[PDB]
Amino acid sequence: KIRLYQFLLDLLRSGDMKDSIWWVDKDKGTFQFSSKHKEALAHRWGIQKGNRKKMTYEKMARALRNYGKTGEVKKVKKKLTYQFSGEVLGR
DNA sequence: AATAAGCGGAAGTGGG
DNA sequence: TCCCACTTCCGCTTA
Ligand code: NA
Ligand code: NA
Repeated sequence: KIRLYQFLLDLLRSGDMKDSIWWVDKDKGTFQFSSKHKEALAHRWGIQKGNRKKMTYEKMARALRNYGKTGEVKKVKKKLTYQFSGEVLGR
């Protein structure tokens, strides 16, 4: 099954949830979630994964924080903003 | 207070 | 056995 960072990168490339997520600086790999429309994107992640419970942004962001140590995604000190690593972007 | 983003320890689930 | 890659739950902090 697809990994969360790849799910997000695929959405950003396809543009299918443009009102929920967007690039801030695609060259740097920085992206930002919609304050009002992030939950619809979280819901789609959980359904794609076939999880038992409804997915929420809180739980999705709990998973995102676990990438901080390995580096695929880092939190940026801006509201709802994160950054993919160069390695993730290159693939 | 009400709302919201952010945090992470701990334990549970999946598929190796 | 025991790690993967999250998921779920809970309590806390800051604005
Ligand atoms: Na967040
Ligand atoms: Na929030």
